Amino acid sequence: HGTRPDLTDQPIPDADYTWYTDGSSFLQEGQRRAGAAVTTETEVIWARALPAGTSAQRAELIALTQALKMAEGKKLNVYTDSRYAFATAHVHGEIYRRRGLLTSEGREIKNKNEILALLKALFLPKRLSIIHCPGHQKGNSAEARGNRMADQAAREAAMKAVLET
Ligand SMILES: CC(C)c1ccc(O)c(=O)c(O)c1
Ligand SMILES: [Mn+2]
Ligand SMILES: [Mn+2]
Repeated sequence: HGTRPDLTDQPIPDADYTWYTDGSSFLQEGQRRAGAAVTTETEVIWARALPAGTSAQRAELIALTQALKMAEGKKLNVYTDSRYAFATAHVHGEIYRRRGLLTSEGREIKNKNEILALLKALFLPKRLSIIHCPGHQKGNSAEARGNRMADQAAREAAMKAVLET
């Protein structure tokens, strides 16, 4: 009956997990490869290649949803460099849903299944903060390094999937 009331856009001090998520989509070998990743600053929690033709935005969505699922029952601070993802999570998703636009035949909305999955995932974490930071930062700050880590994780996930076959 609605979205998660306690969802916040700022870091919570006591969090169990501080993560970073990134999607990526490029054309490799005359084909669109995508990948998604959830990592800490120093280590990769989860990374996967995604079905061909997957957009960057959708990849972001999937990465985020994954972070949520893995964070179930715990306290999560998750950083995303995607304004699209951040917005969808905080605002657009719940509106689309409550409108009945997500389950309709209308393709005027993109990544409907991802959106639904995410809306469902938002309830898993005990306490949740989805924060947005500009990605690919020149800065040396922990969040910049986190973002770079995630980015590299996703891209590696895709490239690796391509050349293992
Ligand atoms: C091509 C650039 C702008 C691209 C935009 C989408 C981002 O979410 C991705 O992280 C990517 O690394 C940068
Ligand atoms: Mn990104
Ligand atoms: Mn990236």
